[PDB]
Amino acid sequence: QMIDVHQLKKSFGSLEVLKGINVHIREGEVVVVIGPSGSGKSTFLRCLNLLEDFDEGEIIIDGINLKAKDTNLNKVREEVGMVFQRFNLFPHMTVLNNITLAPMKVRKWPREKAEAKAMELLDKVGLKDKAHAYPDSLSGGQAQRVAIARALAMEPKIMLFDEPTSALDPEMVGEVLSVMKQLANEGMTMVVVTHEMGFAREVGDRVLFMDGGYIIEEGKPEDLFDRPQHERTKAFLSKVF
Amino acid sequence: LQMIDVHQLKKSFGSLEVLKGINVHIREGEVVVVIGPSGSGKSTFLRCLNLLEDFDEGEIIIDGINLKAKDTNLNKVREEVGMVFQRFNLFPHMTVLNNITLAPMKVRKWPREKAEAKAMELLDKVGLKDKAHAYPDSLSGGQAQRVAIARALAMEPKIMLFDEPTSALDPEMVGEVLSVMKQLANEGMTMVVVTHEMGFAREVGDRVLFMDGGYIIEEGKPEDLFDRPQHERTKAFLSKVF
Ligand SMILES: Nc1ncnc2c1ncn2[C@@H]1O[C@H](COP(=O)(O)OP(=O)(O)O)[C@@H](O)[C@H]1O
Ligand SMILES: Nc1ncnc2c1ncn2[C@@H]1O[C@H](COP(=O)(O)OP(=O)(O)O)[C@@H](O)[C@H]1O
Ligand SMILES: [Mg+2]
Ligand SMILES: [Mg+2]
Repeated sequence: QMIDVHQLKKSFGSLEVLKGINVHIREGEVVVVIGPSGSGKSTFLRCLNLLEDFDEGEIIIDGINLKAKDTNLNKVREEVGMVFQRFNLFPHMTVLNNITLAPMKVRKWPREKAEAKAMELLDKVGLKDKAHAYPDSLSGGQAQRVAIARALAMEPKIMLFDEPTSALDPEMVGEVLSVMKQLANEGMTMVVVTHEMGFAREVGDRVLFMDGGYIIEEGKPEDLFDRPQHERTKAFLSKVF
Repeated sequence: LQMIDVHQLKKSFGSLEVLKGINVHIREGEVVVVIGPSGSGKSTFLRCLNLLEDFDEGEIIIDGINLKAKDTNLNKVREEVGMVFQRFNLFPHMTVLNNITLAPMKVRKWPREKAEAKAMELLDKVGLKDKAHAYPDSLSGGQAQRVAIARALAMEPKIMLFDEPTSALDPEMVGEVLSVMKQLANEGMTMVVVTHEMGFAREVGDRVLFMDGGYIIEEGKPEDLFDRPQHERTKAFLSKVF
């Protein structure tokens, strides 16, 4: 009941990007999403984060129905964090200020409280000493960890990841995946669009393969990667792994 | 008149002096390149000019306005001073087009129709009008940085600050960005550019400032400072990838 989607459809003009998506993710589940570009993976995530609107079907995030009147969108918005492939940081402010901005403005937390918690989070990602540094001095691996710390600072119940390490140098991937695994080990509800097989196998509860606007196949990590049942899945897997 | 005026500017982070007192005067139309080793205060200096950070001593005046003058007119400076960073220039949670129109609409009350109109032209100006409806996660470094520029220009600023806009790009994409900056320069835009791309400096730089440890060690026209450096430290820094 954490994330419930029924026959979701979305189009950009006369190009149908999502052609009827069905997904039901319960609290604590870690769902990995794979598939070629153009399959609507990001669009799907963007819909769950209220960053994009959808045409048909419906979405229910932890009870609250997104297209129902009443509701209150901004409440859902804040219990769902998101980490993108790139960016995620204000280059004009310190690491610390990047993390406390939303908790102060949206949760009206006094600066001292927000910072004490930011420091804690920064410490848990191994970067407490980067607190007063600006984003430019950080490496790709540190920057993405700060970006996760920032999304976590709002204390969300759902964490969305859109290829968080695909743009990183191989050496930087690990430090980022580790934080994600800890987040997984700690029971967070996660949806992760990634092509990092290792991560999927270790903490992924289920893998959904998206292609051409549909979820072509599902399964436990090793079942889908090693025993793909659909022809399209096998073809795509052999182009990546 | 003089666009940027900086009398013995000093900055300290606690008991650690970053800018040991520097003097700079940039007039309307000037392209000043700032080079120097890391940890010399190049970035701190830019953040001061862009009200992003506070300075201890000296004074600063951006187009008449004295940055720390009582009955403030400094948020009209913010709209006149545009800046592009090395990384993190765009919001990934929104489209290209929406990144560019966010400030004009918000800060200057521009009507959605108007804002998106000039935005499309700017995108065209950087060779990316078809990316108007794309998301940042799909662009290349070169493109992303050309869009970041278009974004800052959306506010029609008087001054453009660039903090190593290509230092994080693959050699292949460095060119398209410098080219967009080359263009801004030809059009008479007042610019302060921190870079290590000496070719750009030579071709577009009116003046070059060599910073080292919080001080401006050497100044002068590009060709003179590049070919015939007068100071040892300037020679030493320029010897790294000669
Ligand atoms: N605003 C838009 N207008 C038109 N087409 C769009 C728009 N946004 C995205 N698209 C296109 O629709 C499809 C969306 O794909 P996407 O959600 O990015 O899936 P993926 O994350 O697997 O690449 C792609 O073809 C994308 O380029
Ligand atoms: N918040 C801070 N506290 C202490 N030192 C800082 C802080 N921010 C920057 N510095 C230091 O100021 C010095 C100059 O930084 P900077 O302006 O970024 O130089 P460059 O831009 O030439 O690398 C460096 O030693 C940098 O680490
Ligand atoms: Mg995508
Ligand atoms: Mg710097």
